Amino acid sequence: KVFGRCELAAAMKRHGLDNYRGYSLGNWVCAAKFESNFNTQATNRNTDGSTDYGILQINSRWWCNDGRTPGSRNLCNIPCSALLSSDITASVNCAKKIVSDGNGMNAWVAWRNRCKGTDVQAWIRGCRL
Ligand SMILES: CC(=O)N[C@@H]1[C@@H](O)[C@H](O[C@@H]2O[C@H](CO)[C@@H](O[C@@H]3O[C@H](CO)[C@@H](O)[C@H](O)[C@H]3NC(C)=O)[C@H](O)[C@H]2NC(C)=O)[C@@H](CO)O[C@H]1O
Ligand SMILES: [Cl-]
Ligand SMILES: [Cl-]
Ligand SMILES: [Cl-]
Ligand code: NA
Repeated sequence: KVFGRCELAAAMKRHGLDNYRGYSLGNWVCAAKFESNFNTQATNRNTDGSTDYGILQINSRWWCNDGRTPGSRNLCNIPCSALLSSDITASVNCAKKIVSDGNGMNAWVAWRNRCKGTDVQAWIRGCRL
């Protein structure tokens, strides 16, 4: 599923991400745009052999099991394929664990390079929330 901007903002708010660990909703929408272009089916391969999955590009080296990343962890205890669903519950629940692990949203490279320090509130302008 390819979400609309305000459609995704409303889904993330319903799942408890607005101000989760101090990160306003615009931060999460901005990260999703630049990680995946709002596409739940996005996948990308890393140099080390791991793969990033879903709307928030969660990495199989640490967070999910895809059966082909040897010596990796599965800290969210889920198959990586679950992160590609049109239902974002699994991606959101895992993201809550990631952002609590010490580095906040710096775990998302595109957030650090394209969202951090910008006016992220603009990503939710005009949305009925
Ligand atoms: C969205 C996504 O998958 N991002 C990936 C990053 O999570 C990943 O960064 C590394 O993540 C792990 C786990 O969060 C980091 O380990 C943690 O580091 C903190 C700070 O030192 C420490 O408090 C935690 O104890 C420690 N947890 C564990 C289980 O070890 C690790 O430091 C991160 N590494 C770097 C260079 O930032 C990166 C790198 O694999 O990939 C992203 O895609
Ligand atoms: Cl915001
Ligand atoms: Cl959903
Ligand atoms: Cl933080
Ligand atoms: Na893994």
